[PDB]
Amino acid sequence: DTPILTFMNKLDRDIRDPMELLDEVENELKIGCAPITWPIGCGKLFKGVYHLYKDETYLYQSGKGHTIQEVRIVKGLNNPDLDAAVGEDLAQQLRDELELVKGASNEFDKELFLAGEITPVFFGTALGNFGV
RNA sequence: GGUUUAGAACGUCGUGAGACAGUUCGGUCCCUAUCUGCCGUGGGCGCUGGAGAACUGAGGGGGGCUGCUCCUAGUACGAGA
Ligand SMILES: [Mg+2]
Ligand SMILES: [Mg+2]
Ligand SMILES: [Mg+2]
Ligand SMILES: [Mg+2]
Ligand SMILES: [Mg+2]
Ligand SMILES: [Mg+2]
Ligand SMILES: [Mg+2]
Ligand SMILES: [Mg+2]
Ligand SMILES: [Mg+2]
Repeated sequence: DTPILTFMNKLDRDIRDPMELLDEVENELKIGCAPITWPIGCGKLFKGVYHLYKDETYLYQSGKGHTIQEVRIVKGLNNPDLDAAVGEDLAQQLRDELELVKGASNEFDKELFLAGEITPVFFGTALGNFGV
């Protein structure tokens, strides 16, 4: 009955739909998904992750994987600086996906996590040292 | 330096002088450029009164190589490497 944290590695790479990634984790691993962060773009378009519970956006910088990059936050989820820093196009897809996410996922519950029934899912990149 | 002169020897051929597209050691490389051409550099005259400058630019030449590293990114691609 050991608890599981989930880390979605390799956001530097062109990946699958993180929605679909949640299905594969719930369906095939028989365990609930509770997103904590959410990727904004992937591959050449990875811009960072929006934290769902802190409501802010940590901005990914390319190739600082050897040390820890400068923590660069954009506060609001509708902050027009998220549009400026990420492009308003990608910024809306963040907003859209987040809508769908809330209707098909889970709030992180500490009790169910310790019971091994939901996993806190973090999206990141261990190579870029971002999300760790 | 090689190799078609003259010296000398070996093998080889020839009775021999010699000979071998066999080898071996030695062994004189001239020219003050008239013309053409070319690199530079002046003189003359022209250009329509003479002169001092600053120009335009028809055209002509020069130039034109490329390694490695880093960012993108160990991303696309790839099961990996
Ligand atoms: Mg791929
Ligand atoms: Mg001779
Ligand atoms: Mg002789
Ligand atoms: Mg003969
Ligand atoms: Mg002549
Ligand atoms: Mg030219
Ligand atoms: Mg030329
Ligand atoms: Mg040209
Ligand atoms: Mg293959």
